[PDB]
Amino acid sequence: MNTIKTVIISELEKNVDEFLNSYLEYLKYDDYDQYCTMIGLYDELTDQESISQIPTKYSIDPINFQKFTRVLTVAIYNYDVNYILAEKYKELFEFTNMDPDFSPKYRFYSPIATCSYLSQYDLISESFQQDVTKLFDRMHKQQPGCMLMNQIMVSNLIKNLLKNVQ
Amino acid sequence: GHMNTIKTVIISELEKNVDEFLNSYLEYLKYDDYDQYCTMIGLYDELTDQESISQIPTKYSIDPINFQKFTRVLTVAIYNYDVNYILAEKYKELFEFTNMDPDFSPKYRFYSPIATCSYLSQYDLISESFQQDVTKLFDRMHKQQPGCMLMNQIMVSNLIKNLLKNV
Amino acid sequence: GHMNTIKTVIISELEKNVDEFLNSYLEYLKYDDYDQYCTMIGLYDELTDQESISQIPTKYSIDPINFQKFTRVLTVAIYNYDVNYILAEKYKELFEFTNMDPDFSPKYRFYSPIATCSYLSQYDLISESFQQDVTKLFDRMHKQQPGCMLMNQIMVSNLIKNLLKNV
Amino acid sequence: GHMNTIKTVIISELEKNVDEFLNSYLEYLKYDDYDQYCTMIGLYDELTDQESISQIPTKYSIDPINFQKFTRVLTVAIYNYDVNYILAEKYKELFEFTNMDPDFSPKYRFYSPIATCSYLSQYDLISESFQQDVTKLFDRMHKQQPGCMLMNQIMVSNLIKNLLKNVQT
Ligand SMILES: [Zn+2]
Repeated sequence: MNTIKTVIISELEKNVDEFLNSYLEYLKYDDYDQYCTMIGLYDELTDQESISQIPTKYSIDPINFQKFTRVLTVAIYNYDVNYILAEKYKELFEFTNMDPDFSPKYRFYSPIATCSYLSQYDLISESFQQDVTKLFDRMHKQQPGCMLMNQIMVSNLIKNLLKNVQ
Repeated sequence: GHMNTIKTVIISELEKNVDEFLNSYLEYLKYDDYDQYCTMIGLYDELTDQESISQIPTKYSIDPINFQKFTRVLTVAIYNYDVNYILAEKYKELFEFTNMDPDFSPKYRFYSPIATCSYLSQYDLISESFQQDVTKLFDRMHKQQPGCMLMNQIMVSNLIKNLLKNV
Repeated sequence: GHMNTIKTVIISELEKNVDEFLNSYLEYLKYDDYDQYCTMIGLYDELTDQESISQIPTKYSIDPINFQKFTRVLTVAIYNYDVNYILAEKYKELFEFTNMDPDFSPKYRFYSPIATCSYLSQYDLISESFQQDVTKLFDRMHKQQPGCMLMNQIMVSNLIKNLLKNV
Repeated sequence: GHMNTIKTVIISELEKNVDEFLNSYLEYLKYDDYDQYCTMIGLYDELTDQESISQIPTKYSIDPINFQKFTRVLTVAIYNYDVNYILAEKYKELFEFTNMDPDFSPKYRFYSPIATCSYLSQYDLISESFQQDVTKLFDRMHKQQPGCMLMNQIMVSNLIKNLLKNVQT
């Protein structure tokens, strides 16, 4: 609402919403309804207190809250620029035990394609970090050249805009 | 925090992409055409008043048909990177000279400069129906473009709109 | 003797394209002019000495001014397909018969024979200023040519030029 | 010089266009993918036997996925510049490695390297149907090409074919 960084964050979160909406295709019944409730709330998941209160405040099962946070971390990985989203959700990474400094060498993949591959991984696996690392690597090897250049153009343009304090 | 420097910051960023666009079309030019075009790349942000537009070709020894062709390549570049017509507003005197449509804005923008110039090299830049050719150009690029790229092209265009409105 | 084979075959191939240029110009001739030009297309490789050149009208029963018009059109075709002046040096005496510049070479060559003959149709072939008309002809086609075509024309010229190096 | 030297002169000239073709695709690569591809541009003329094809990636630290993608871009370049299959014959062991069709030949050749690489950047280089993608690639460029460009591409191919008539191989 205020600065360039806050507006960029809100715009990146709009794309995080679309990423999370793409995963909804693979959820059903009550898990679908709890996940939808989480999409409209995750920007509160910035401190350990709020992280522990909202699953019970909004009646979300601990397993569904666990699975949502892991899909949210992959979304953050896909849309982050200069770790501004990883820093904002600093305490979310401490809750889900995932690397806050990981960043794939290419970002802004298709949310439909990314969730299509993510749908066949065990979200709460102890090896989920390396599963995410292999997921972006596979999409990198698969991606045509024109798409990758578009992806680095998006990241570079946002990086240049963030350098503008004056 | 607000003011108008966000619009200035965005314009400088969009003009960096205009630079790469203009450099990409250099691949289709040799000899004097290449030399004159390179001179215009360093001068195009001065094409904001009718006096400069008049003096540039004779002052820098630019063939008038090469000046006309450059302003048309530059216009296609503006079409490809403009958001909320801020570039068209800044270069409103350029549109007054070229007589190109200042309200034209393609369905999707921020196409690859190499891909766009490859299509643009197929057209007669001094055609009297060049405006219709530009419309065909952006339509052809949209009908071939995968949805994954069009996604990000909308994303950047919406991000810049958000930055401009909400400072 | 492979380098002389390369130069001989390349000269023969360029003349094949001169033939197709001359065949395209037949569409602008009617009735008797058609017949004599068809003949001259088959014998222009004999126009290498002033003796032969002067004997052509009497030997082949060709109108003297239809021959001189043919030599002018042939000169334009040589300009359009020459590389390293191998055609200009072979037909050097023809350039002395027509008094056309054997050192002239346009910035780009290998234009369309259909497009070239269409513009050439507007010129008087035996005008004394036909050399300046030819300069306008190639300069006009350069100005109207899309960038992708010009890059294909220079690609063709560079490849043949590189094959001829060290001859 | 013997007539068969004409073949060597032509191959040397066609590989110059292969170099420009390979340098054009560099626009669609960044970081270490760009670096490994650059190293391969200066080594592809050694990919004429299976033992060299096997050892070049290890000796120069090229990742198998990048080596495979390089050989597929090299194959499209060979398709775009070959005449009388002289390049496909010289690099027949490359076609053995890539499993690409050594007998494929587009309707026209000598398309612009910038335009072709722009089309090529839209495709998955390691797709199982890449051969079908290549066929469609050249067919798309054919149907969009203006006739005067095509006729110059015919003229160059015909000139090289006539030169090769003097070669008994
Ligand atoms: Zn020899």
